[PDB]
Amino acid sequence: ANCSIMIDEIIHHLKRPPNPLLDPNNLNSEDMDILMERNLRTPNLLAFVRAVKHLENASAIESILKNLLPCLPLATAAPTRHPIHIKDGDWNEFRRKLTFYLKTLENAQAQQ
Repeated sequence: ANCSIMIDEIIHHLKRPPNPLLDPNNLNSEDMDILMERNLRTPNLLAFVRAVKHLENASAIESILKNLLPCLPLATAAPTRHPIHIKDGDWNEFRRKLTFYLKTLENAQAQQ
């Protein structure tokens, strides 16, 4: 299989900013700690498969992330705080959240 390629490969489809708007599609400093917590990465995937349904033009991505849930490590196989929170479905929300997400995942998935 190639679960690792399914991660850095979506970063390719995660780089198309249209224009700056005033939409709520965005994460805060606390949400960043979520997508970064290796153990809290999969639960963000739960919010990535739900929001990607309302994310127009991201259905094929819902296929990747959903298949990526079991491809994540489990340092202390258990959650601690609430996971991420996407928006109505704007690529701007999944832009900062998902970019930093899939990236920190494959980064701590191997590391040397």
